[PDB]
Amino acid sequence: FLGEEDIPREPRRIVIHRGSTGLGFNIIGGEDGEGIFISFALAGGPADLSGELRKGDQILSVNGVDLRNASHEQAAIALKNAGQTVTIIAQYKPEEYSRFEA
Repeated sequence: FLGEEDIPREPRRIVIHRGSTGLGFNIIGGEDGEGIFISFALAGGPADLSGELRKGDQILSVNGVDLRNASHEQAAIALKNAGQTVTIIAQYKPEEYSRFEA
């Protein structure tokens, strides 16, 4: 899509239960959707058990709509109206999320 570089872990859509009950997981971002990524997983949640998503992973798109430039709250809007299932793309990005945790 762009070129050849580090980070072999390619993006993949993870299956999650009805977003309505997707509270187990959290979302963190900045302004003007500078970069929204997964915050942390809560054990017992639907996305935690059904999905293998964890802290550090980056979100590219949800249920279709891309959240690459979606604000912090803007992302929640997509998850809220997720429905029965929301396809979220995950990709190894410890440095990207590391920006938040300092």
